[PDB]
Amino acid sequence: GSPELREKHRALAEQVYADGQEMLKNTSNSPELREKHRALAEQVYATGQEMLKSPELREKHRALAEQVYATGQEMLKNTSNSPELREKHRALAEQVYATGQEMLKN
Ligand code: MH0
Ligand code: MH0
Repeated sequence: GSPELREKHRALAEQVYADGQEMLKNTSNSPELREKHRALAEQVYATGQEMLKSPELREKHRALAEQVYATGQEMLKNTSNSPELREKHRALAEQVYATGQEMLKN
């Protein structure tokens, strides 16, 4: 319905992915790297929601995104996030990327 919105969502999601990768390498990350990830993620969530304003694929994406976001908020309370936590995060995050891309096919 909005191509510009779709692409904005896309570009932001790519930046979320790049930062998370960077962070995945490092054993502790500056509060500045962490916060860019988080603020980027908030804009992905917001643009996606704006897009709602296959239905079953959208529903699965949205549900998945929600769980990744909530997972991430737990991680914000931690100075240090174990690779155990970081694994559940990446796993789930991969599913969000996949389903959103599966939508591109159309
Ligand atoms: C429920 C609203 C919603 C939320 C929340 C949401 C959250 C997220 N998304 Fe994402 N996403 C939403 C709705 C969409 C739609 C509707 C589409 C397909 C747009 C279209 O016009 O076909 C989409 N997302 C598409 C995508 C695509 C593919 C875009 C492309 O290559 O053109 C990616 C990578 C993506 N998402 C990632 C993410 C990530 C990461 C999050 C984590 C916050
Ligand atoms: C596998 C790479 C990777 C990807 C992709 C990724 C994608 C996403 N993320 Fe997110 N994320 C990744 C790796 C991390 C790490 C490693 C950390 C913890 C940083 C640290 O130093 O403890 C993290 N993400 C941390 C977070 C945090 C908390 C920020 C903080 O602790 O300061 C949030 C809110 C978050 N994520 C959300 C999201 C969302 C939403 C997506 C989109 C699905």
